[PDB]
Amino acid sequence: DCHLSDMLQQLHSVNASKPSERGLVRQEEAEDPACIPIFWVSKWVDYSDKYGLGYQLCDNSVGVLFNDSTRLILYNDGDSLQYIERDGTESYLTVSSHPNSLMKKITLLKYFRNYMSEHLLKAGANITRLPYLRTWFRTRSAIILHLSNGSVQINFFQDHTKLILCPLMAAVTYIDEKRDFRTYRLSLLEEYGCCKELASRLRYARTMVDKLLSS
Ligand SMILES: BrCc1cccc(I)c1
Repeated sequence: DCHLSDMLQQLHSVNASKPSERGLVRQEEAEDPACIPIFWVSKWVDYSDKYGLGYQLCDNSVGVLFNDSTRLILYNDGDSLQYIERDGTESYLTVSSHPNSLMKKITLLKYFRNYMSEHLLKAGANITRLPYLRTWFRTRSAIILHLSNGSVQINFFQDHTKLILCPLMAAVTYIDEKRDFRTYRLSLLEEYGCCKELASRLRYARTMVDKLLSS
């Protein structure tokens, strides 16, 4: 299930602790720079009506999850392609070899790429195995992006705040409206507590994860 069940248990545990009602709250003590993620989605474009969901990762790789449930990834060299078939099977190719098979999907990818480069800003830009987008969906309040490495990223439209959950290290990275970035160990938030804002979004995340699991 790509670590979602493990993520749900982590989120329930911290939310069950009611971290915003400790009294003596010390969020900073829950920080850990060893849990900082390597990968997250830095840009995205939703054209699901026609083609699919295009996105850029923080390494500047680009990808598309097409509506036929296939996925094409362009590495940051601008030429190397990874193609993920419906059945999970993966193959590697190049743009320069001009393959008849994927010419249309490559062309589409470049259109996504060009849009993001011209019109979108890169999230997480202020800081330092390539996963692909397994699935995504959006609510009125956010878009939920589940990567093949188990990470779940949640972008809230209203305030441009973001969550990146990593179940492997039982950690959450929180990006606030000031574009400020902090990574926390979930078990420690349980102990030292946190602000109402972070707590509310972890509750929202629990629910979004259940949705992913319900599909
Ligand atoms: Br039909 C041009 C096109 C195709 C895919 C994505 C985008 I943004 C634009």
